Order: sequence, then C-alpha cells, then structure tokens
Amino acid sequence: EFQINEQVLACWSDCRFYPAKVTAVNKDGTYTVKFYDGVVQTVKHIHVKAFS
Amino acid sequence: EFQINEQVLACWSDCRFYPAKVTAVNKDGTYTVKFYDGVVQTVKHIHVKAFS
Repeated sequence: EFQINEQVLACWSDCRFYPAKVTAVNKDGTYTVKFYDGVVQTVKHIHVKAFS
Repeated sequence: EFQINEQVLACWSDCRFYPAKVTAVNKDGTYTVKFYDGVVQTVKHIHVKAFS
C-alpha cells in the first residue's frame, strides 16, 4: 500500500493517468488523492499505479 | 452529439472504456450513461467515444 503524502498515478475522466498525492488511506482499501490542480478523488487501491 | 438510448464508450474507474447507454443528454454538454451492469455515471461529451 501507498502511504500519505506519497504520489501515485490516478485515473481522471479523460481515461488518462496523472500524478496525484495520497491525502488519506482508508480502511476500506481506497485512497483519497489530489491532482496537481487540487481536484480530489476517492479511488480503490487497485485503480492507482506507482509514480516514479 | 449522441442521442438518448444510443450506446457509446465511456471511461470507468479502471481507466478503460466500456459500452454505456445514453440515458440523458444535458444542456451543459454532459450525458448520463449507464454501463451494462446498471452503474450510472455523468460524463462530458468530450470524454466519450463512438461505439461501433
């Protein structure tokens, strides 16, 4: 699992991945993440990738 | 623009496209669409593709 303040690739509405910061790790297996533009999204662990 | 009851490809949380039925065309340039499994989503016109 990725941890708070870590960056990941998260999927946006255009079906592309962009870097997002993990702002919360939830016990249900989701993350809250925030894109560079400040847009927040809740996503399942399986739907984010490592950002390197 | 796609019309009601037409099928399109719409993006889901796994960053893949799947066929969805248009159930409403909104004046703000979005569609309500429904995937085969009955999951409903509102999406911008620019974020769906033709399904053929």
